[PDB]
Amino acid sequence: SARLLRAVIMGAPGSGKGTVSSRITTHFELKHLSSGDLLRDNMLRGTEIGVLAKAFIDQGKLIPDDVMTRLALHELKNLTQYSWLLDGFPRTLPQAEALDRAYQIDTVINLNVPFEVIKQRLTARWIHPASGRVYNIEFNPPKTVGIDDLTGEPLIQREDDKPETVIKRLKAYEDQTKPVLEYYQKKGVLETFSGTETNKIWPYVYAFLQTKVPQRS
Ligand SMILES: Nc1nc2c(ncn2[C@@H]2O[C@H](COP(=O)(O)OP(=O)(O)OP(=O)(O)OP(=O)(O)OP(=O)(O)OC[C@H]3O[C@@H](n4cnc5c(N)ncnc54)[C@H](O)[C@@H]3O)[C@@H](O)[C@H]2O)c(=O)[nH]1
Ligand SMILES: [Mg+2]
Repeated sequence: SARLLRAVIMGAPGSGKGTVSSRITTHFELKHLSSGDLLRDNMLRGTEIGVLAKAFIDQGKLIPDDVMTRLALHELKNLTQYSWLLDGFPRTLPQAEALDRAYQIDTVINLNVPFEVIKQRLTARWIHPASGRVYNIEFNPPKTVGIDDLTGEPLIQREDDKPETVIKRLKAYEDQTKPVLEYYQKKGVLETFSGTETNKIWPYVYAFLQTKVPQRS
């Protein structure tokens, strides 16, 4: 690939962005950058950013743009040499306009999944905090319940996956992030995939990406 790919994946919370991203990075030559993993890492490390982020995350509110754009642009500049997949940034118009001043996004993958469906999924979500690996009791279950397959350490549930917080996160997405979908639609780069199951969507995402980025061994 002479030109490195710059891809974004977007969708309402629980639509499967991180799940699809793990499949993409498994099959395609690109690096996955997750804002949420990055924020949850900053909370473990106790950074300035990590401390102030906790209050927003735990209430289902978007972290201020100034903080998030600086964090994301800084991380991206470490990845000039790779094709990358941005997962969870941008979430607002200022975040999307800033990203554009730095990079030319090739393609924005939009997962359109029912709110009722997604609401139920986040109820059953479990994660391994150190690695960020994601599990569900129905769809991607561990071999033992509540225990990561490898470290054997407790898998946990995000504090933001409580039903009251899920409602708040969905409304924030509707109010602040959907305008970003329209921004990328008018720029000619939005590719939307609708479904209720990741496994019914993945074939189309897979075929679509074959047309944009090399495959991985
Ligand atoms: N039954 C079934 N299950 C399936 C299926 N497919 C997948 N699943 C399962 O469904 C569950 C959800 O799948 P997932 O892949 O992990 O979902 P996802 O779409 O990535 O959801 P989230 O992580 O919740 O995205 P979201 O936008 O809320 O979070 P995040 O970036 O973490 O942001 C979190 C907070 O951090 C801050 N934040 C994060 N980014 C910010 C930004 N750019 N600006 C400002 N703030 C930002 C904000 O406060 C935000 O609320 C998993 O258990 C998975 O196993 C299926 O087909 N069937
Ligand atoms: Mg995620």
